[PDB]
Amino acid sequence: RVIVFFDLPVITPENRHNYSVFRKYLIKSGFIMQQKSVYSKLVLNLTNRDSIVKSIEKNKPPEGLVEVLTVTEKQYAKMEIIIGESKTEYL
Amino acid sequence: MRVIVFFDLPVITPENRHNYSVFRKYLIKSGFIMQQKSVYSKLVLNLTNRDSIVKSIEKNKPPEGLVEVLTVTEKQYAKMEIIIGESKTEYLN
Repeated sequence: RVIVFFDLPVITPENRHNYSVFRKYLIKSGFIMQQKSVYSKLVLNLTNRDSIVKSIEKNKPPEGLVEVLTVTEKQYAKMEIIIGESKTEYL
Repeated sequence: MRVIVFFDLPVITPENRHNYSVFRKYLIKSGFIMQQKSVYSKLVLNLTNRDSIVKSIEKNKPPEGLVEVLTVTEKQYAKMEIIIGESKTEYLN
């Protein structure tokens, strides 16, 4: 499991445009949102992983930081989830 | 090992922004290193301490937002790929 998390400027309209362009690129590459600015994708082997990361490099935004972490599916399923308004209640 | 905290907190209102700084401060106080605006990490030398860290984050959680806590090896953390934004048509020094 490949995790892409990024820290991009959001001050200007052009910053925000550039943010949306990079997000759409990730979506277009099969990445799913885990939370804001954090996306993940299962990969079958490390060749596929390296190729994903190379494509991120070629499509990176003009400013900001993008980091790529690779973990096992077990490590990912053991992630602790903490939600502020935690209760589940229907109307 | 390393504990990575990914947080997605609202910043729409003044209360949201205050609570954002409170949580970030709690992470600093706790010895987490900022990695990105919304991603902090801490070296863990003893797996016993991991469960203690998670319980503390749970007790100190902000009133709204998503906090996800991932445990990875030192090697996975050291080999993270760091990609720096750059224009496709940047001038070179």
